[PDB]
Amino acid sequence: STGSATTTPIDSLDDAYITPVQIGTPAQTLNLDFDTGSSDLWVFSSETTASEVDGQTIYTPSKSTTAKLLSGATWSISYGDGSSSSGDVYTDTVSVGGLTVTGQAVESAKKVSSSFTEDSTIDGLLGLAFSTLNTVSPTQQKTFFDNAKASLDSPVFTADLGYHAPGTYNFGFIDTTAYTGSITYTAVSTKQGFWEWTSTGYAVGSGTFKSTSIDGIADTGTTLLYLPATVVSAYWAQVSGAKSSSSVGGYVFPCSATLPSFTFGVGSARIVIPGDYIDFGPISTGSSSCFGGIQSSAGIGINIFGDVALKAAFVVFNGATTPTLGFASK
Repeated sequence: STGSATTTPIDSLDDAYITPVQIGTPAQTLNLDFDTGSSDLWVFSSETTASEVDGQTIYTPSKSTTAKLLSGATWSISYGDGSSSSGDVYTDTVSVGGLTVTGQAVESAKKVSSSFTEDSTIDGLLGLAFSTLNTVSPTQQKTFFDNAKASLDSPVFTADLGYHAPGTYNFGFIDTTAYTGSITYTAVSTKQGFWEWTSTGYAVGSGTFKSTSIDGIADTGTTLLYLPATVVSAYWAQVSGAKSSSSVGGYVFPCSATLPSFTFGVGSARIVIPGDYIDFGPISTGSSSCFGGIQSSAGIGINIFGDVALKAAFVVFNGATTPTLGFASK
């Protein structure tokens, strides 16, 4: 079996991408944020504190003939940005782009933090990291991808994110029309539950490539690119007037500047991020200070190849017994 679904940016800055997902019988369609940095599938629902729902589409298990309460199971999750949610658990049928899993754990939110309430375009998250990070207790649950693996033609999914435009998540096959050149595969470590890999170096603009190992994670759920302070300082040093701002919490630059590209290494291959991808616009409406798309990971503890990096490539998440990550230009 295979599945294929279109993913669409939620706003003009590509702050996140939503993908339609069918839950229950008859189908209830919710727009979920596919997140390779977590492993919970959770949704706004009829059980969510009404105070904390502001325009989201909610899942109503009582209207699904295939929904079943997973008795005694609870979940609770906090993300790197300090947001959080918790609730109870149903199993139900879940389909993504024609690919159907029966008995998928659907985590129903009773409480959500303010960030989620404020974002009216995101009805929940679909986690695609490794199932060891799933927060359901006392019985840990498997991700959608792990449940689908048996039935997939090939145990892979691919992320083809667009720059200010729709893209595609595919399950079970590699679309050889979607990329140019060859795919470079690199080893993954599962020790922390993430799609963790080692980049082989970087270059700023047309400068010379610096060979140095950068351990990081491929995270579709994180907007920006977070790298070590040395690398990030080297990038912003090339932008006239760019500075790190404590009040804003990161590097900002004059909106009048043109940004250099950023290259990262995958084995012997090179992925180039166009400078325009790094512009996240004015810090406030009408400001001449713009927010940068490359930021320091020093306050985080892990380097994150988020959407800014991943949208520049065709990315293969290979969940074979020895997992690997593949990158190709497009």
